[PDB]
Amino acid sequence: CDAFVGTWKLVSSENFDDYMKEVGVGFATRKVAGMAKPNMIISVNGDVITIKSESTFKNTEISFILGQEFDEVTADDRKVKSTITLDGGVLVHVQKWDGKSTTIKRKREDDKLVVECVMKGVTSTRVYERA
Repeated sequence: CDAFVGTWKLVSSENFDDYMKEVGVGFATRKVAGMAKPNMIISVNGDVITIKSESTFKNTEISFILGQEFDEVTADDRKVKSTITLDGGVLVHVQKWDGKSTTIKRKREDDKLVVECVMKGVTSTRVYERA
């Protein structure tokens, strides 16, 4: 994951409120979470990948091994079971909770890190650049 490593800052978002609604995030959380302009900090140490999000809303940190399920408490306070794989150069993060599922894909595109969040038919695109 060398081309993902580093510190990234959110520079644009599209359809994130709609994604959050599809996920089931409530009003107040959507409004405060939607304002945030997080940094995402990605590091690797052996087989362990760490993705931290720092924002004025809700700091988060996950550490994981590719293909190995883990517990995650998301920023909106879902308790999910997550599995992250690297498929064709794209980090693919599946979250399962309450019989539901959402997939977050992270990919490098030019000098950007593009984050696509999909819940059913709804996609949000979040673009990060190096901090």
